[PDB]
Amino acid sequence: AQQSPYSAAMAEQRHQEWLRFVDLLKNAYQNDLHLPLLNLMLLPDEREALGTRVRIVEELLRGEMSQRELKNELGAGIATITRGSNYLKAAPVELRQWLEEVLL
Amino acid sequence: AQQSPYSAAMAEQRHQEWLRFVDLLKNAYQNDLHLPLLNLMLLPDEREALGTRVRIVEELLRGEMSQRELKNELGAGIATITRGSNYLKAAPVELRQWLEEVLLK
Ligand SMILES: O=C(O)Cc1c[nH]c2ccccc12
Ligand SMILES: O=C(O)Cc1c[nH]c2ccccc12
Repeated sequence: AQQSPYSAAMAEQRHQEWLRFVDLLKNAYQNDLHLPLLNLMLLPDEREALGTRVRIVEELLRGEMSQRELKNELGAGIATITRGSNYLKAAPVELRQWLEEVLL
Repeated sequence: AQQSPYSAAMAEQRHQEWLRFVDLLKNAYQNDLHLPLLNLMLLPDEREALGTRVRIVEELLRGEMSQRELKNELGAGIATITRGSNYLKAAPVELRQWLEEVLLK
């Protein structure tokens, strides 16, 4: 369905709400309140997922671990690897270049 | 030790992994790469949840929105309100007071 004014209005509000979170967390990092903020805003399993996703991204970029090793060690099965690979390919070049510098 | 070795070894790995994420995002903000990093690391529905949780926290601290309005505007039923309230109570007071300054003007 082509976006309607109702759906566009809701999407823009969600976008602004997201940016407000992003800026709140930016500020928290500047005031050394990011750790308690992240504990408030994210559940323990969500925090764990983020930690694991960094490893999945790292290992996809490194290219050394096999699919079976990614599944065993990171819990990342074939569909998770496909999605993570897609996210990497869709990322802007500046992000991919930086991730290569910092994670490898 | 608080935990047996198996559990402790898993917790230590998860802790390291969490700090790696925290540091990665810290540096992404400094490099203006936070938006694409968070798009990579979080699904659209997870990003939406975070945006909505900020509003729930804000409205809990503000005290003006009713229970019905929290549900109808922010999707937060009775149990969600209780959880969010509990998280706020457990947070350091320094964080709660900062959130009041920065979310409530
Ligand atoms: O697709 C998912 O299940 C969640 C997800 C979000 N960002 C990711 C990066 C790498 C691997 C998985 C994810
Ligand atoms: O408990 C939840 O459903 C998720 C959650 C994490 N932090 C929150 C802050 C306010 C409202 C909900 C949450």
